[PDB]
Amino acid sequence: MKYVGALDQGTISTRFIIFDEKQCLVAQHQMPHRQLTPQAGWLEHDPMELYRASVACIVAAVEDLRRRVPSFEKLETIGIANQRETTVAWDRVTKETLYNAIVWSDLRSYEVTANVKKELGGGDDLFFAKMNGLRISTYFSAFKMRWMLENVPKVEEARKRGTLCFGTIDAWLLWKLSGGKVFVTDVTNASRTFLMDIRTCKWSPELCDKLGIPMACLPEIRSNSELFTYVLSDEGGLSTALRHPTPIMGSIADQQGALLGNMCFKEGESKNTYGTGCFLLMTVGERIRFSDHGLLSTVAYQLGNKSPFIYALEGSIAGAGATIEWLKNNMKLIDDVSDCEKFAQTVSDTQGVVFVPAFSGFLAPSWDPSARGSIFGMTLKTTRAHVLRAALLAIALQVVDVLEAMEKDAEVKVQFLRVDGGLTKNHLLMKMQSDLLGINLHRPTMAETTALGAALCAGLAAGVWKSLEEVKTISQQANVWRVIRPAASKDSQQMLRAQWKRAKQQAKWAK
Amino acid sequence: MKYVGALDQGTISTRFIIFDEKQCLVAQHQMPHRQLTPQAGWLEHDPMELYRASVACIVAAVEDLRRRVPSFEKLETIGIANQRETTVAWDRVTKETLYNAIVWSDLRSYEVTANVKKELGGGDDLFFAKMNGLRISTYFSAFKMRWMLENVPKVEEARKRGTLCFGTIDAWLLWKLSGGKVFVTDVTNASRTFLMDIRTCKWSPELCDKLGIPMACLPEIRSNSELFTYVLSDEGGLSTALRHPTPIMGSIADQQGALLGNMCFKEGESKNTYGTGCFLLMTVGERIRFSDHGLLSTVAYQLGNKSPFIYALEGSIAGAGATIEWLKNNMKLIDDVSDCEKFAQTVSDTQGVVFVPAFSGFLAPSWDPSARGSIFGMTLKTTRAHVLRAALLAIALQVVDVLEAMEKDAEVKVQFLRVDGGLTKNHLLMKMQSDLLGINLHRPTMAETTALGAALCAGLAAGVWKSLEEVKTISQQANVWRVIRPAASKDSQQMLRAQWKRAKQQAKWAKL
Repeated sequence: MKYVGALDQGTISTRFIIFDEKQCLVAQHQMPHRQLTPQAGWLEHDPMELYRASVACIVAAVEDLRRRVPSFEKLETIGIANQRETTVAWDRVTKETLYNAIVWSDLRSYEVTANVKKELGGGDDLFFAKMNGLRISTYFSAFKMRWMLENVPKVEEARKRGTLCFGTIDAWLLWKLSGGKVFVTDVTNASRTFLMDIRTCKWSPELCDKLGIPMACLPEIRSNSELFTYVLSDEGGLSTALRHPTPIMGSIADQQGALLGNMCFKEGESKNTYGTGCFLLMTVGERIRFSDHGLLSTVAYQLGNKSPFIYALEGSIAGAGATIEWLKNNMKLIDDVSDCEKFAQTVSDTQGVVFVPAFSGFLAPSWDPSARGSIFGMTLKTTRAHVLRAALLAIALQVVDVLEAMEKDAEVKVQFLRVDGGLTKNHLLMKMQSDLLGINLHRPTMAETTALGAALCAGLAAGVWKSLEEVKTISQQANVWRVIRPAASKDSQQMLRAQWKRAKQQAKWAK
Repeated sequence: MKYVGALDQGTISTRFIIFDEKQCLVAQHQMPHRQLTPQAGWLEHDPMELYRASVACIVAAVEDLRRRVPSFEKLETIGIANQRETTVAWDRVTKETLYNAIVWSDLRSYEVTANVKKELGGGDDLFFAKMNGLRISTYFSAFKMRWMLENVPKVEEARKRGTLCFGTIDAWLLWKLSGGKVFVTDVTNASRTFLMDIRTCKWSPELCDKLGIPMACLPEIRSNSELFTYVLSDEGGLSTALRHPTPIMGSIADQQGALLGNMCFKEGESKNTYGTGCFLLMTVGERIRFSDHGLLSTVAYQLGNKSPFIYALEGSIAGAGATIEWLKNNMKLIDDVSDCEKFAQTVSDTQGVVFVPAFSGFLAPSWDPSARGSIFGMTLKTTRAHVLRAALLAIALQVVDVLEAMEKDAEVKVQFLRVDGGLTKNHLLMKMQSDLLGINLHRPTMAETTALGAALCAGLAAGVWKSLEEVKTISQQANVWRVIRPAASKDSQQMLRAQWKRAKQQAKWAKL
């Protein structure tokens, strides 16, 4: 019996999962890391703390399994998945980090991004969309790298010596795991930097020159599924816990991992992860799709450097679980997160109340920075139950807008949606989502779809599994899907869609 | 030493107050009555319940006074004040009610009023405003009367017998107090029926014909301040408790009572009552004013049947204290009504959040039935302190809109605003209101300005006081006014006014 380890180095915590060759979860760990916020809107992580947490989770899950399963000796391979966009700077020669990791959601690069938009983009945030598939935005790695060159003298010093390494967290982890001997990134993570040509999947000399980031500072782009490195690190007792030489043969941007782990290999197959926010990705196959509605073009996966590059569309929503936390901690409408659903349940409609969770504006495909958190349609009959129901409905409606845009952009009708993340436990939200979309949702019982993604990449390259088709047969028995079916079928919800449109319009506020 | 009693038969409770000739409150009693809501939007009151509450309050306060002041023998006179618009139908001969009283805020007459607006107003709800000073609306008595002739067979049968009486609560109370012997109303109440010509203060043949209400079903119109009736009922032991023949010589619509009790007798002098809603009235003097901003023209007072008609403009706001109650009971954002102010206090601004309390639309002067309750401008940093502050600010801002419209219509700049009602206890609200208006507010420490109004009417007619400016000198001595001055003198006030304008525009929702 062969085993695949999967590391998931996320925003808030790290998890290590061990799967057998039947894709059964047989061991796992998990530890958080500190969320460092030195100023309003700034977020960074200690990069050595992330590596240490990764090591601790590997060591615990491996040693747990050895204790319970006498025949477990070694992992055949390991795959990795990581928080995207988050950017690390370190020195090739000294091997120290030259600053904390600037996290995807950090806002400190705002002036840098406005400067790019004005000076390079002629005022258009989509000016480079054709080349890299993205939007000029504080989210993407190049803007954090530029920030560091202008705000951290030691980074600028390392650049001038020719010893500066920039990388996403995949590159950082592979650097550390190899003991400083490999400098690579997978193509899914490279697609998130702003600096990769999305058509060729190679570094753009034009985007590197224009953002004043030398190509030589960047990792080598590889596929998701090939030898990255042996684990050479014995930091935390890593090498001795693994016992035998162990190859890292998978690396994937976390949300693309989830797309894989949800078995979304073909054109039209889609997933939405429901957490604090949402990440909705649709696979589009080998023909790239460029959005006409402000969505991202991204790489879904490449399985082997001989295989084709497979593309995705992606959109985001900020006000999902965040809305519920805000309702509890700031508004005190509810004493617990779980009361949202319980109280929303007690009414069958909102009596025309709509909640707009555009706390910092609307994202694509309703792009509008000026929109704010809004409530409409209240009368003296309105109760908190109606408002809480309205807040949940808004999560589903934003998913409807992203998905309808993706369908126009890809030219495909989505027949069902895979759904994961901890907010899929909200049964009322999932039914609302299904009723509004008019299609079934599929919720996996084995929840760790990102980890499974990484494991598939590694296991395919190592020959634990012999093909996608094999992977998908095994998954048919390992991971049962729960199906959520629409209750009223399609459009008895015409009224709510009109109201939702009017609401987004009248939420305009900040300008 | 003379004493004047004042009955205030309000929406949710009745009060009887006894005042001495120095206008000092020397006794009082209060009782609630049931708010009957048989379907959504319907509100009615049991008219015998209102009369019996009235009687009990008089009995109680008379008896307490006799105990504390042994030389008190009788009331010289009694004045009454009443919840306006509220309509009662009864039979002249059997003397029973033919239905509950349909209260001012009831909505059951909605279809009747839509039909009048369409068929008789040609789609203009201000079509008859120049004749009666009002708007075609469910608020006013005539629409309740028409509703009853169409929906209550007993009322229709009484009309056909020649025995049907309709009246406002003033008329009903005088009817009951006289033992069925007088059928009258004061002009301030009659101005709320839709059926009085506001220029002549007589029943309008045209408005009576067009609402299909026979003018003989209506009480005789009188002034606020003359002999209405002696108390002849010994229902509830009333006239036995009064002991001596006691004349009712004052009758005034409640909000107009409050205006008089606040000493607002001259052109430009205004008051706003803060409770569930607000009622803002400004006296305009003998020259009637018609609004160009959707406000009501009404009668302020007529003191004696020879004296002139004095006019007022009036505006209202629904989402005052109702907003605070709603926040507590429906939203559960607060456990106690007093937490609104306590939590709002903890912040100096709303970080740009605005609260629009147009739960059932906007009233004049922002008229818009499509607007709904709205919040705008929230970010993740928004707290309930910011939202509660925004809710209070909205009360003040709606008062600003009413008052600045009134000033344009009356051609007066208001010097100061007298303020009463139980929400004047919210000290933060009062300071917000002052800062936004940029004028002082005057809050009376003797709360009961409506009752005092009714007492003034009765006491002037009975010769207890000789004139309004005597009445006002005595009031300078009895009723201290607390003065709230504008502090925060800002152009952050310009930003909030622009935001408030944008909010009212974006609160549009219902399309009706």
